[PDB]
Amino acid sequence: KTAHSQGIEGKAMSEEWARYYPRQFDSWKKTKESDNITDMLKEKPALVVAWAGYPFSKDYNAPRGHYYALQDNINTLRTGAPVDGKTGPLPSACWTCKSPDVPRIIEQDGELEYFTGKWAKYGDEIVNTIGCYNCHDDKSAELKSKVPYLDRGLSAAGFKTFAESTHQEKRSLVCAQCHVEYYFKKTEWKDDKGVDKTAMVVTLPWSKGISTEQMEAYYDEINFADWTHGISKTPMLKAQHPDWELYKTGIHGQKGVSCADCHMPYTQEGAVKYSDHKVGNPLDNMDKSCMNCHRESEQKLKDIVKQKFERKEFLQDIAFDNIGKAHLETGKAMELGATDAELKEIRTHIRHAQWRADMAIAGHGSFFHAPEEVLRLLASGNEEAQKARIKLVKVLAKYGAIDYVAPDFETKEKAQKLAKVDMEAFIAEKLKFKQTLEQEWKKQAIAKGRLNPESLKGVDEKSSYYDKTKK
Amino acid sequence: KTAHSQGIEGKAMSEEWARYYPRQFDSWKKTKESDNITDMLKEKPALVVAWAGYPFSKDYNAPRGHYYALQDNINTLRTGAPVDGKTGPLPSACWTCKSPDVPRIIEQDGELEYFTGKWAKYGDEIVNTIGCYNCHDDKSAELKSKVPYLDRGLSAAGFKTFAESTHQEKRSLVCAQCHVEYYFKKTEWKDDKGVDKTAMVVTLPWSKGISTEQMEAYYDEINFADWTHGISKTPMLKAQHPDWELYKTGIHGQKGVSCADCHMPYTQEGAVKYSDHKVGNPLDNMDKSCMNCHRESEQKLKDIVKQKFERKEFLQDIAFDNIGKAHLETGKAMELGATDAELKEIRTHIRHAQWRADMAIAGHGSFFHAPEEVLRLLASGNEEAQKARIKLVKVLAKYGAIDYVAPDFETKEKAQKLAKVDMEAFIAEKLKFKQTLEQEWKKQAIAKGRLNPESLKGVDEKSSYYDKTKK
Ligand code: HEM
Ligand code: HEM
Ligand code: HEM
Ligand code: HEM
Ligand code: HEM
Ligand code: HEM
Ligand code: HEM
Ligand code: HEM
Ligand code: HEM
Ligand code: HEM
Ligand SMILES: O=S([O-])[O-]
Ligand SMILES: O=S([O-])[O-]
Ligand SMILES: [Ca+2]
Ligand SMILES: [Ca+2]
Ligand SMILES: [Y+2]
Ligand SMILES: [Y+2]
Ligand SMILES: [Y+2]
Ligand SMILES: [Y+2]
Ligand SMILES: [Y+2]
Repeated sequence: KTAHSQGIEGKAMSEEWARYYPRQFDSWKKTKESDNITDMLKEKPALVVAWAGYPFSKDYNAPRGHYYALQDNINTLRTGAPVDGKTGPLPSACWTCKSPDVPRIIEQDGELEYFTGKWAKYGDEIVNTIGCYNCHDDKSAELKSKVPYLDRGLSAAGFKTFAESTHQEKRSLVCAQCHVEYYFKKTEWKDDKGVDKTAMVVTLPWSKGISTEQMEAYYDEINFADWTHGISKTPMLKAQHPDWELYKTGIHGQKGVSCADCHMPYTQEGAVKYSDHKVGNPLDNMDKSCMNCHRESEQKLKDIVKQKFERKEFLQDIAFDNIGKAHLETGKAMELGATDAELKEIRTHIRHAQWRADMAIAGHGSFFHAPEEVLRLLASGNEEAQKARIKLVKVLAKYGAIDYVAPDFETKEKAQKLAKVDMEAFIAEKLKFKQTLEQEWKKQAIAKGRLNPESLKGVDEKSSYYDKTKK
Repeated sequence: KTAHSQGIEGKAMSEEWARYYPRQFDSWKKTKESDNITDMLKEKPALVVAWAGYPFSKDYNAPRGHYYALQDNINTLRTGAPVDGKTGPLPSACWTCKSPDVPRIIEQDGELEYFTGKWAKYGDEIVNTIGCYNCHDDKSAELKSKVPYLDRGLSAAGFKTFAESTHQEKRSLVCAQCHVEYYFKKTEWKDDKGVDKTAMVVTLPWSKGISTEQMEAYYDEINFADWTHGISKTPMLKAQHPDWELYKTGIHGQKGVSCADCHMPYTQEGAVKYSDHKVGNPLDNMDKSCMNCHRESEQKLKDIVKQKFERKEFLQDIAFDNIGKAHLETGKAMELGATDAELKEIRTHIRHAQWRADMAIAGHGSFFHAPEEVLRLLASGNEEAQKARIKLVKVLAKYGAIDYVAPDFETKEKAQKLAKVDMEAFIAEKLKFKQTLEQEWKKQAIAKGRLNPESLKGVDEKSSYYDKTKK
């Protein structure tokens, strides 16, 4: 039993847990150190063509420290510029994996109500970032999954629920509350007062299993599309950080090595063992993260990972180049008057190509977590994309355009022009929101006592569209 | 110093070494146990289209035990049906990696003379299979490379020579005398008696380095082709078992684990350590071959290898399907009258596609030795093949044939018809050779005392074209 056996008042605010766990609080806060913004649309402008007609063609950066998750949610152009709790492009579900205020609100209002409405609905309530309460019971301090969709997905794919799993299983599943692929399943429901509502509910596409191909069958069976492509009008699927599913999968996952083993390694101090809560890049910390199970140099091992990264880049760039070309060639065929029936098989190829390639690259550690599956997926994706292009040559031929050359998209600017993204307009609208409604959120939350301004230190210094310089 | 410090009379005949090393002799002979013939043209008839116009479109089986190497050389349809020492399709170099009689003849007649003439030249001389004298000095019993091309290649690629290497390096290099990619470099020379000769000399394509792409540049720079494709008339490159180069490469090679560690593991008996000379499949022997360095089950580890194999199959089948189609589409474009200039870029793509995919699959353990490089290569190959096909669609369009569908090649029979291989004729001609000149070889060698008929026990019971049933 703990020094807080009856619970913690203000549990959602990680700082409340500091009185019991100063060591874990101090390392947890250090993810403030991972403050770099890598604009992935800038590195990989092919992704803009890929995501044409979708919010990720606006703004898409690489992950940084958990210290930034809530602010990044607010900052991304993907969440747009709500003017109140009923406006803005995105639903309430976008909060789900960013805040210990999520379980707080779910446990107070119910899952369906939580998943009902606009992201802006909870702006002055969902104010704390990735916190102790996302992973830990506030009485026992035991690892807990705080989100019901995870057990739902687990069961569906035949795994044990969180409660049913081993401790070593749990040390990965806590991560898997967030670090998995999801879709929003539009859900009709009735409240306590009898009103008709519609919830958009986080759903793990795991009921045929956790492989890319099994999820592909899942989505195909239900004829699901995340968006209709802005250039090719293909019914598209978006992969988002299938980190756990692919880790599963890979030799370390197979061997039973948990996420926490590399990302939260132990420091022994006599009778007391302590987990590093500074979740970051394990290569920054190889003695503790790797060298319990690996003999031989840090350096050789860092070089082996670099080599994996470069193999992944190689196949990634190929796949997304042919994916991009295929979308563009398809838009061209459309302009020339080619029919839906004439393009249906092409579009199915593009949908599958991109599903597989996105599933490979959407988890930023997968190139390491499951290198062979990653390469196999990117190679499989590219093959679908190439089959699309061979068929496209013929369709273009049929309409007099066999010599058509898809435009280039080697810069983010050129790519966003093709995708018809008025980023400037979006940034302007965004800043206005940050300057007005965002500050009203943070002011109100601080007044209500839901937010401690200590947690805002350097959290809002950078985004893909500004950089004050300091974070 | 050894019990044979002055050398061994009849060193080429491994049985001569038995008086000193009964334990190693007994396990060495046990590779007679690996007697299965897997006709790879039957499993993978796409390889017939790939090798159209080349001997491997006749006969190509998977490796079996070293006990069979010399007889398989004699049996393969690739060596055809010489009627004497000046006939038959293939040169003397085909003996090089099959027999301890090779170093014997090189050391007696010189490298250039050895490499001068037809394979049939040495039929009654090269009569012992893979023997102690291929790897061991007959005075010290120390590991030795017996072939000068290996050090030549080693130096060229910047590695230490055999003599310069560590013992653990040597325990892989002994294998690398044979288990590497090679080409025959036509070489003009003058003998002792002043006559003009031409040697076809085994050359490691390693002077730009040992990567697939480095060898590709090697061959491109010299405008080298192994054959001109029988269907597409592409200048082709043949990969042959780049086992060492790819192992190099892979995590085990990187970590310094030698071929001998898995393939020739140790048995400790007090003061005495003994290497298993039965070179075979290490999964048959996992306690000794794997479980010194791996904790956890044999079974999980066997399952992990199976999974690698199936990923390799998946990308292999894709690549060789598009390679096959590309050759066929190219032959079709030729029939319609397309020009060399119109096909040059296509052909370059096909040459590179197949070079890379063949380099991936030509070493039968590479899917395990270097799984990530294997997948990356097959994915790279397929991409070249797909680029070829997109360009081909246009060339076919230009000649009225945009709707052309390449024939299928899903059986060896169908594939050999397309490749114009009269296998029946070849088999008939072969049997005649085995029934006459082959038996004269073996009779004469046994008379001269170069061959002990004990070594022929069950060695000639099977091939791709007969099976007496017993081996
Ligand atoms: C111990 C289990 C977890 C592991 C191993 C893990 C791993 C990581 C890593 C390595 C990063 C990037 C950090 C960096 O750039 O150095 C990251 C970022 C992120 N993680 Fe986790 N994580 C875990 C738990 C969670 C949970 C439970 C959630 C959801 C509540 C979550 C949501 C996020 C988000 C939203 C980001 C991006 C943050 C940003 O860019 O601002 N993670 N995680
Ligand atoms: C559409 C609603 C959502 C929005 C607008 C949103 C926003 C973001 C942003 C801005 C990032 C930082 C990197 C980037 O710029 O992309 C991020 C990363 C992340 N998000 Fe979300 N999020 C949404 C839904 C979700 C959900 C439902 C989950 C969990 C089931 C989740 C989990 C994560 C995780 C684990 C990362 C870090 C790993 C990575 O980025 O690859 N997010 N999200
Ligand atoms: C400041 C907030 C946090 C506090 C006060 C806290 C507290 C603790 C404590 C007391 C332990 C046990 C001792 C130890 O291993 O150090 C622990 C371990 C652990 N925590 Fe946290 N934690 C926090 C944040 C988080 C979050 C957000 C996650 C999930 C993403 C998480 C996941 C884990 C994991 C996986 C272990 C390993 C436990 C084991 O080995 O069984 N922690 N934490
Ligand atoms: C399912 C459990 C795991 C999760 C959720 C997880 C999460 C992640 C994330 C989000 C990243 C991207 C970091 C970034 O670029 O922002 C990453 C990378 C990485 N992870 Fe994991 N990881 C898990 C398991 C593991 C394990 C078991 C290991 C070691 C065996 C490991 C080691 C690494 C390494 C070496 C990288 C690349 C370095 C980096 O980019 O940070 N991870 N992981
Ligand atoms: C970020 C730190 C780590 C790095 C960079 C790393 C690196 C590697 C690499 C490159 C492999 C080869 C597998 C492949 O091709 O993907 C491997 C295998 C393996 N690693 Fe890790 N690893 C790390 C952490 C760990 C930890 C914490 C454990 C133990 C709990 C572990 C145990 C293993 C095991 C058991 C294998 C399978 C090979 C074997 O049986 O020894 N690793 N690791
Ligand atoms: C210790 C170093 C070596 C290793 C690890 C090795 C490995 C192997 C393996 C695993 C096989 C297939 C056996 C089976 O089917 O179970 C094989 C076959 C073969 N090896 Fe080696 N080998 C080595 C040395 C050599 C040498 C020095 C030569 C050349 C003189 C050679 C030439 C061959 C040939 C020609 C075959 C195919 C034989 C046939 O199908 O009849 N190997 N080797
Ligand atoms: C063109 C001349 C040659 C011929 C006719 C020939 C014949 C054969 C045959 C019949 C096999 C058994 C498997 C099969 O049916 O393909 C084989 C395998 C093998 N040969 Fe050759 N050989 C030649 C040149 C070479 C050379 C020069 C080397 C060494 C530098 C070599 C090394 C090997 C090795 C290591 C294998 C077993 C590995 C594998 O087959 O993938 N061979 N060869
Ligand atoms: C019947 C013929 C052979 C005999 C009598 C023989 C003899 C021996 C002896 C006495 C040893 C040292 C003790 C031991 O480790 O068992 C040895 C080891 C070894 N032999 Fe052989 N050998 C034969 C065939 C071969 C062949 C054809 C190869 C090459 C393909 C080969 C490669 C090796 C290797 C790699 C070792 C390991 C030595 C070490 O660990 O340093 N042997 N052999
Ligand atoms: C360059 C050194 C090596 C050579 C020349 C070599 C040779 C080969 C050959 C020719 C095969 C194909 C067997 C067949 O299907 O006929 C093979 C497969 C295999 N080798 Fe190696 N090998 C080497 C290194 C290693 C090492 C270091 C390991 C273990 C770490 C290993 C383990 C295996 C395994 C598990 C297979 C697949 C099982 C099989 O098909 O026999 N090899 N090797
Ligand atoms: C045929 C028997 C063996 C099998 C089936 C096997 C299997 C594996 C596998 C699957 C990996 C993961 C790397 C990958 O993805 O390719 C690995 C890594 C590794 N193996 Fe092996 N292996 C064998 C023999 C050996 C031996 C004899 C040694 C030691 C001399 C060894 C030492 C290692 C090392 C050092 C790693 C790197 C991961 C680590 O650092 O632990 N293996 N092995
Ligand atoms: O948008 S979040 O799922 O990465
Ligand atoms: O023909 S031999 O090089 O496998
Ligand atoms: Ca999704
Ligand atoms: Ca070659
Ligand atoms: Y308190
Ligand atoms: Y990062
Ligand atoms: Y004797
Ligand atoms: Y075999
Ligand atoms: Y691997």
